[PDB]
Amino acid sequence: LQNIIYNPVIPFVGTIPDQLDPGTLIVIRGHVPSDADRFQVDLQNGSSVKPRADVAFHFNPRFKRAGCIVCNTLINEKWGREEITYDTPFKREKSFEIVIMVLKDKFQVAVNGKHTLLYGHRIGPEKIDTLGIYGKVNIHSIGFSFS
Ligand SMILES: [Cl-]
Ligand code: NA
Repeated sequence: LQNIIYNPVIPFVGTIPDQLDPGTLIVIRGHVPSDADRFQVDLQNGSSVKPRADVAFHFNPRFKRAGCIVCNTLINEKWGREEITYDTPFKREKSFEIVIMVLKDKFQVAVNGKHTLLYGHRIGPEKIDTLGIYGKVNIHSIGFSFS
């Protein structure tokens, strides 16, 4: 992998060092603490907080009850229609690997080597230049494979 970041402080906000062209991978390895409620991986158009940077792809594992993953997009500080996946591989106290693959029409995400979900583009992926990781999660490494 390319442009690897080790043991970042959370919240992490970093510039993605090349374009997210089809076939590009974002690989995030970490673990979920025992008290986690949720965490998220946000692919953003910049890092502004005011107005808040648009979020092309919000990938949001939630741990209450049986758990799920919520995905959405934030445009001009308004969330769109949530996409929910109930078949969640994440668990408190367990390590994980997330691989986000950028495709022409969508993202595809695999967790722990297994296909997890698709998310159709709502913002042009060319507008994504920033990776945010927030919430109750421990990140070991972030790396990229650019196409
Ligand atoms: Cl948020
Ligand atoms: Na945020």
